[PDB]
Amino acid sequence: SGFRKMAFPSGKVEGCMVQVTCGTTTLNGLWLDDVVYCPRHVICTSEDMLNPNYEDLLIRKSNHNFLVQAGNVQLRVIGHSMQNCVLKLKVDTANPKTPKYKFVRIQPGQTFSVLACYNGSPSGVYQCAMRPNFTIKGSFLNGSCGSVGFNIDYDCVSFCYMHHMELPTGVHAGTDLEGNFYGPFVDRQTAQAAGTDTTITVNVLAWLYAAVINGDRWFLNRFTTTLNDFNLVAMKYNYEPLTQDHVDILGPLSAQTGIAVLDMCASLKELLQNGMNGRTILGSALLEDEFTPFDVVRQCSGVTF
Amino acid sequence: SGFRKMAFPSGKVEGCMVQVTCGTTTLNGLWLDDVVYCPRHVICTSEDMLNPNYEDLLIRKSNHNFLVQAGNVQLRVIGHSMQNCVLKLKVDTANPKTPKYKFVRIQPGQTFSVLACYNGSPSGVYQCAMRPNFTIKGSFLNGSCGSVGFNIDYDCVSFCYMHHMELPTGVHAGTDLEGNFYGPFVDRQTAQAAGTDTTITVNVLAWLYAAVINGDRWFLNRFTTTLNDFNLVAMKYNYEPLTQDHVDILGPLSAQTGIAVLDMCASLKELLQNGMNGRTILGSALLEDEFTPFDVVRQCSGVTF
Ligand SMILES: *[C@H](CC(=O)OCC)[C@H](C[C@@H]1CCNC1=O)NC(=O)[C@H](CC#C)n1cccc(NC(=O)c2cc(C)on2)c1=O
Ligand SMILES: *[C@H](CC(=O)OCC)[C@H](C[C@@H]1CCNC1=O)NC(=O)[C@H](CC#C)n1cccc(NC(=O)c2cc(C)on2)c1=O
Repeated sequence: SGFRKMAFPSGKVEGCMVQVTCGTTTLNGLWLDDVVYCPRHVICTSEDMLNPNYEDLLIRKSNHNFLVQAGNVQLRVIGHSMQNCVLKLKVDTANPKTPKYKFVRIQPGQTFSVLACYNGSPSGVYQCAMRPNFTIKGSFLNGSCGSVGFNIDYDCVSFCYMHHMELPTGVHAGTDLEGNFYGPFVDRQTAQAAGTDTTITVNVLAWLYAAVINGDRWFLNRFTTTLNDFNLVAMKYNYEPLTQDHVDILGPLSAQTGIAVLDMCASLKELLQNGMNGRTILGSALLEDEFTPFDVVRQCSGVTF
Repeated sequence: SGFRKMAFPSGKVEGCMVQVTCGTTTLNGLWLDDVVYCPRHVICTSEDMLNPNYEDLLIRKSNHNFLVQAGNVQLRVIGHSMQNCVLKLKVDTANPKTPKYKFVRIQPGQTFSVLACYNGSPSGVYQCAMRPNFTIKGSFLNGSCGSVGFNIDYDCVSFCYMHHMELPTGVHAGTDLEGNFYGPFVDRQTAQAAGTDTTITVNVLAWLYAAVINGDRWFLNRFTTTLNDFNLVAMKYNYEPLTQDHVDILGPLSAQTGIAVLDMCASLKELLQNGMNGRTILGSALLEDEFTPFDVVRQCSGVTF
């Protein structure tokens, strides 16, 4: 038992990480079949970053301007293309270590594992949520760009995130693997505000279920409440509204602990209005919102890859 | 920038995980060269667990009593041996995916990555400290045993932990890969005491350095203190004593932030005696002790594998 912030095994993704160089600029690429995916700002100097014309900069580039290294091996680029904010470099060799993969666009509150990379070499793996405002609280130094976020489904890697930049407060912004930013962000060095972030309510309830499952029960109360009553309180504390969809998603956990979703909502209400008053839940002194209901079941029932 | 609990890339360890079955009992094995390492309690029924004689139970077993699956493939056991609390099954095949590895025994406060496994299949990867009392706060269900903890050194996997059991309060106990328990624990189903745990002081100071590096500086003071002065306060809060060795280890971070170790010790003193007054440090509401000074530099300077 016990509850940890757990990332998926990075193996399948490690064998897709390559180094992409264009003049000065070197960052990380994702090699799937005979295609290498990287942020398009690989073609920029740090001067260009104030206001780049990516169309113009790319027109000036040819295949041999793009160096791709997969460990010690060099990959012959035989074509290049720009899809939104990612670059697609066609290469002579299909990746022998290509896993079964999809590209998916995750929704706010959904979580994924980041494999942080520098020079196409895996550095470390951690777990993230897409925040309500479409930022992520990641760990990224310079060179990290092209590092990707993913979920695993037995054998199938679903790629949801490629990292492009840091914002004010050093939160992070990036794209799906089709190169569309999450949120209103642009791959340009300007003033960009993320705007107010909210707590992922369905995730906090999942986490309280994880607590109860692990013997952390001090916060359970006699009260129940209406979905309506609860939301009126949640709005006040910058919690995202709880929907019938969220209640239906929390059902199996409801059923495994024998605590009605609206019973737990009543518990959460107390904690928001009264505070945790010095005490802890699964050793955290604040309410944790980066475990989905699927994360809690995966971990608490132990699904394997 | 930003600071996360980061595990090492699990790839090299995923290709060493196999499934070991002995009658009823199925748990995880580590396949390195032509040897599979697992907890010796694989040979126990839940009756034997109250008070096993492992010598006698093993005498009763032959090679064909041991089923080893590496994915879909079956491995012929051609010898079996007991080293303390691990079982060494000799097999016909050397592991083609064996990485460069050492076996090391870590010290209290040292951290490592756990690859949690069920039926020899990687489930998830997270970061742990060996607590002062030689427990770990992991996440382990039934079937998890034989899951291992490791650090990576560029290309070399150092294995330090194999998981054997849960204790009271659902903390976890295990062995090095030579089969010697960390702490006073035995592989037997009895009531076992971990005894008092202490906060890993050198790790909390490393973490405060990580904070300052990431713009979290509200807790800085002008004060300094003696090692002796500081320890007289630390003892009171069940913090491990800070040694000159700890001060010397914190030097590079000292140098990167330009804050003398004993200046930061004076900051920590304030936080213990005054509390955090409801504010946060790297988004934590308590003081974090599971980042080593090496962890903080790895992440904050971005070292690669
Ligand atoms: C990409 C790193 C890389 O490999 O690309 C160049 C080799 C980085 C990732 C950053 C670096 C620090 N932490 C991260 O998460 N992204 C950028 O550097 C982007 C590139 C683009 C497009 N970029 C460029 C220029 C400026 C900024 N950021 C800011 O202007 C800014 C403002 C505030 C406040 O904080 N940052 C940027 O992200
Ligand atoms: C090994 C799992 C495995 O793969 O082996 C079975 C095929 C488990 C790991 C445990 C299960 C729950 N969480 C874990 O970390 N280890 C055991 O089950 C060990 C076996 C040995 C040796 N074991 C056996 C019997 C009892 C206990 N538990 C306790 O002593 C205990 C007391 C209190 C309170 O909490 N736990 C045990 O770990």
